[PDB]
Amino acid sequence: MNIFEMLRIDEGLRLKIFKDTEGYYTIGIGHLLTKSPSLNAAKSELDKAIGRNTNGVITKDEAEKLFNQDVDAAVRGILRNAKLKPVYDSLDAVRRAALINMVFQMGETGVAGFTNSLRMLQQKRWDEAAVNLAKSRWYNQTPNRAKRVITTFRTGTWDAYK
Repeated sequence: MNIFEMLRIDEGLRLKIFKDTEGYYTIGIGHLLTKSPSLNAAKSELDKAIGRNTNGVITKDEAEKLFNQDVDAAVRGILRNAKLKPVYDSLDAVRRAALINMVFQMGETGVAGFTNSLRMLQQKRWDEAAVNLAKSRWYNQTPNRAKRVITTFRTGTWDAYK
């Protein structure tokens, strides 16, 4: 198991524009296009992202390309954030992936806001961090995915993804 396989499990793959769990236009492996209600706006973002006139449909190879960029962007976001980087540096590789997963889903600024959870992770109080993380809109709106990510922080294993 690795962060790419983990996020493939959590995000799935669809090659046509659809709406994500929040109602936002999305494509590929959880690539958010826009928060705009306008499908036309979403299609324009897609065309810009891919570099061709797509009319809402991409190939698997194109999906995987956006995905590579998005995972890269999540790590880059963590390493450039003064709140996330110390926590990331303090973690083992498995828990690092859990943090990348959260940032992929909610963005750098969102995760950076989890001030008390981040401190517990930094302190390596895994059960306590896990309890704190579940007290969130994140957990309530996507509880099965949040449970997998939280279990990964709690245990430092891939048990929730096997």
